[PDB]
Amino acid sequence: GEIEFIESSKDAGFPVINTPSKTKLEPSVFHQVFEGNKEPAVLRSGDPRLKANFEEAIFSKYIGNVNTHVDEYMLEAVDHYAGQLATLDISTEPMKLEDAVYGTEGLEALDLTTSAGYPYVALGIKKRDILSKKTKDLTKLKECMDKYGLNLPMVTYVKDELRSIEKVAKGKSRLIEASSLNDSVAMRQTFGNLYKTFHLNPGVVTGSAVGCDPDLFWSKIPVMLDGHLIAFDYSGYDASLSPVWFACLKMILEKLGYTHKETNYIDYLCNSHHLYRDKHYFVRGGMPSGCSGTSIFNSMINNIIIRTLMLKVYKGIDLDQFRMIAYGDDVIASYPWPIDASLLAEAGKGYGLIMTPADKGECYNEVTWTNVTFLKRYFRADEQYPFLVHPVMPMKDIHESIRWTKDPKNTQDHVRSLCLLAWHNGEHEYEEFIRKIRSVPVGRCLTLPAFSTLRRKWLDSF
Repeated sequence: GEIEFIESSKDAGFPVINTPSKTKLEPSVFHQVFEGNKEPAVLRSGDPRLKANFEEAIFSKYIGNVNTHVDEYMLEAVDHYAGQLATLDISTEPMKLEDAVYGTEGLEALDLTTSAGYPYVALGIKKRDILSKKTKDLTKLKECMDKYGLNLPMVTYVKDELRSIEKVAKGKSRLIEASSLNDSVAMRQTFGNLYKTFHLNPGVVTGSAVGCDPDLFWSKIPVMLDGHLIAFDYSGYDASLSPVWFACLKMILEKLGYTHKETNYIDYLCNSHHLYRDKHYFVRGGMPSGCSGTSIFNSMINNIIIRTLMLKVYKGIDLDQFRMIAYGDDVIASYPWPIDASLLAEAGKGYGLIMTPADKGECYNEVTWTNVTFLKRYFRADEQYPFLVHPVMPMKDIHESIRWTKDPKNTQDHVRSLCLLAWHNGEHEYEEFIRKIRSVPVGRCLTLPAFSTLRRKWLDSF
């Protein structure tokens, strides 16, 4: 991805987008009880913790585009992956608008809490001023989409989240894009049925984990990932994507039945027009993280990429024996015979991708079911029910989350969430987590589930 042009918003008639000054993140009552190193991401240029230039840092993800045509390998990769998705029978028919907006099986209702994008953010208009959960009104919505139309710019926000010391100091805060409400609704109409099918079929046919429930899905991953494990990471996956990968995505959508006119919103995604605070800029390439189904589209492109890179390094590879599940940039995959992921990494560098060993590893050593992670969680079979696989979130990451809060009014929901992750670490680890929670008075006012209850409901859930 590449920023082709950047100007002051006022030169184009755009108002300044007023965007959060300080973080909503505050130390929680558990800040002193648990150990932790993460702090809220930098959101302001003057942050005293910055040891780098903030604006330069947040845009350094746009490392550029490799300008190439869709080559041999990409075509065979698009064909093979397409044929997998052919078996799902994804309807290319528009989703009817009340489904797309107010919810349906496989596609949650449009989030009424997030930004409405441009121009609503500039007019003081919130989503709850256009949409009502209880009335399911489409009257105002239709009026707005007719009024302001489509391909509106995107509002860029800095993501308010906990980050490491390294990333706070390098100012490498993450950027998410708010699509206009018009374009979110139009995109969920066009690809609603695709999002529904993917959400309802996580695994090795979709090559996608978007929407999965790890309490359930993780016992199925070892059954699907048959051979030797492949696993690695990206740096700045979303903004490293070159336009050629969107051409591949457009090709895969057309093989699925989408017309050229329906794939035009892949061009709205690839060549985007953004509003960040007082600046305004165009980007050629890169996935605008935060737009509609960017996670699904990232996952689809990642199926194209890995397949492409296998074809180019291992001529004679048999993609029919290849399995992979992707969540955006996060990949877990398998093949019957060993594969050198460092070779795949070098090849990806030729396509403008930054691939590293899995989990900040020093080298691309052998990935095992002991050390592999997915969605930051480890894999640990139950000792009593071996075919049952615990998703194990490390207690370090739970410790980091519990020390902060964006609203202490949700202390009960937040801590109970962490419990549902923490118990998979085992009963001794769990009761220590509970013990230290109850060493603060709030901890004793909370309804925390018991270990036996968690494990029972888990075993029963199957």
